[PDB]
Amino acid sequence: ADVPAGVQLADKQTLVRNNGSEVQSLDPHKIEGVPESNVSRDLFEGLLISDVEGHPSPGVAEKWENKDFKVWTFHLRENAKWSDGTPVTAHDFVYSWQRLADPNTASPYASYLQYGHIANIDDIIAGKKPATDLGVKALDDHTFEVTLSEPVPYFYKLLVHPSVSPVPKSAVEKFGDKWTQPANIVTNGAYKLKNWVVNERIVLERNPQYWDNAKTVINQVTYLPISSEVTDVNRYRSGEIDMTYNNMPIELFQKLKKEIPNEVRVDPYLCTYYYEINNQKAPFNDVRVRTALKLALDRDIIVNKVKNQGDLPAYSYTPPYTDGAKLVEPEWFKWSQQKRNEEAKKLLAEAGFTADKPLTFDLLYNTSDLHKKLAIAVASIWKKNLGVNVNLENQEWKTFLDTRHQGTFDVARAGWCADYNEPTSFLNTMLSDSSNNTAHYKSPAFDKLIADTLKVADDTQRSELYAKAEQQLDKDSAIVPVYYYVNARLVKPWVGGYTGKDPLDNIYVKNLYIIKH
Repeated sequence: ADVPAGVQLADKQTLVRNNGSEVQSLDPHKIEGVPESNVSRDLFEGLLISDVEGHPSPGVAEKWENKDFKVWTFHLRENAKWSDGTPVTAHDFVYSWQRLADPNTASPYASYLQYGHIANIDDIIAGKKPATDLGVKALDDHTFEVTLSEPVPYFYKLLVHPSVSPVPKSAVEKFGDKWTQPANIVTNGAYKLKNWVVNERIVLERNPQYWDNAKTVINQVTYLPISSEVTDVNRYRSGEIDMTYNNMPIELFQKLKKEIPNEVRVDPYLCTYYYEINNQKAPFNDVRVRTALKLALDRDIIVNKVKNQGDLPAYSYTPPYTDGAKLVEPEWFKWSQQKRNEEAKKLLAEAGFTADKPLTFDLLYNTSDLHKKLAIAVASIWKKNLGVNVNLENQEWKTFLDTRHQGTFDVARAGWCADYNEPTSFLNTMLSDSSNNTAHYKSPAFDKLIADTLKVADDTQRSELYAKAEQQLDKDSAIVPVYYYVNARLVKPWVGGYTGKDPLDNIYVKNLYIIKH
């Protein structure tokens, strides 16, 4: 943290953050979500990290170079260490990226290495080559070299993500699935794990071996797993929580802005809220059905009437304010809802649906006041505007993600937040073979459009291809876009360091501090 001149620091430097749900895991190769990543940035540090405004900055690597954007050389700081005092080396990174690529690890982010185009990754994912053939190598203990199969000018931006963080081989091999328990875990970020009570709390304590430990201010941070946004707000206003999770309740939000305006932070956020359709499950494998659901959803009602929290109605997957996004707003989005409704009814009727045999399906959402209220409104809207019946189903976060990866659903509430600020951070999740493709969408045309983005060496041609890929996704109605999120959360007046300037919301508790109060 960089404490400004003159602020008096509180005597006790402790923080309580709500984290939206119980994490899937603490192993960087097994996680995918926002909650997971929130805890991961305090424990495990990759080559680069985001600074307080979100800029890619030095992490374990203090400096780096590239040769033609294809061979990237990272110089690791000599004093980077694990919480047990042992040095963090380029060998740790070699092992770790290999473990991420290995199909036996089954990471939901195995495709992060395809997004960066690390040499030989496709064959390793497919089992044709061993993970030791990955295009990474330690040139010495402090030098990690990555070789890509084609020029990727934005490659370094990917490197702040948890999946490319190092993991301690010796703990992994000796303890297996229990390497992340407090007694066994070894970490290289600003914090260490102290306590992990599933469905109660995660407590982290400062890691004195961290290279930048002298600038860390908060000594202990607790992450809670509360999925009720109303409950989060209640425990924040009672004094227990210092920062809520950034999912806000319909029951209380309006109230809060008027009651505690200085505590309500609302900033830009590169995430999109949508209904994920299982494209491989009939009858959702029919474009007419998908398109009907997309058009009959009334975004003005949902976004402005039912939620009304500063979110903008969405017509794309990639948020239009992503760096490099120059998207074409489709004609259906500018139409009146009435015209959208008649087109939806017509497509459904063409699909073979009648009043005697109506379209009936499940709407899955992870436990949340926000998601339940929005799914009840959407179910109503689809009933009224299109005559479809929906059965809502709630699941806890970890189960919900597994369900989506297994494809055991019809339609699911969903949100994707960028991992790096560039349109492929969204678009690469819709590639036929992406490990993050829970839409189960497979379009050879879409795949080709994205393949071609790195076959040009101009940002205008790249941007035009991203727009074409979004139009391809829209014409196929892979998803139902709902709104672009804003990052809204409550932050006590005494929590310093939270700028809200990073649109990826990659907070590090080592950057915050408690002001005397």
